[PDB]
Amino acid sequence: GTLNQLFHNLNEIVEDLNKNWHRERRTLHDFADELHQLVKHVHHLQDIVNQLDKLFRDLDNHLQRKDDTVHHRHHQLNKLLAQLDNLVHR
Amino acid sequence: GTLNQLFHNLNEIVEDLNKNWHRERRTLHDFADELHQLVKHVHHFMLQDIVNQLDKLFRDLDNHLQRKDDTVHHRHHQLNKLLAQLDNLVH
Repeated sequence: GTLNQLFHNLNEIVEDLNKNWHRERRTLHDFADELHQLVKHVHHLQDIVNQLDKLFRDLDNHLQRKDDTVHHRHHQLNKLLAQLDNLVHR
Repeated sequence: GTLNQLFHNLNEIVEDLNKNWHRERRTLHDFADELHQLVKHVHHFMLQDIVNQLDKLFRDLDNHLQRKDDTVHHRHHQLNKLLAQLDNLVH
């Protein structure tokens, strides 16, 4: 029974982790895209336009790097769940 | 046993989650500081559509980071309890 309760709980937490990243990724991409707009609205003030670019690039870097980190943790978490699943239904 | 390796593996995953939450928090807070930097300078210099847009972005970012701290707190606590239960069951 306990093992099943661990599987169930962890299963929810894993799902919650992946849904929150789906959400955050969207939120930060829109954020990125609005910086990107702003760069064009400016260019259409030399310190400023350059700062917007940098920020756009920082955030892009972060999203790419987090995406890779999330991919890797999700895979490890799914393998763990599989093992748990097998153990409870054994 | 294989529950002991389950525990070991989940421990490292949660440790890496915690470590990446701290780094993520620092990166985006530094980003917010830089964005704030930009807003006030643009607002000094000042057509005005650009100010409103930047100021909106800053408030959206700040909102996000507050919510993120809350969600992380809850998630961290969920994972600690589960690990404890796992740890106990391994003994």
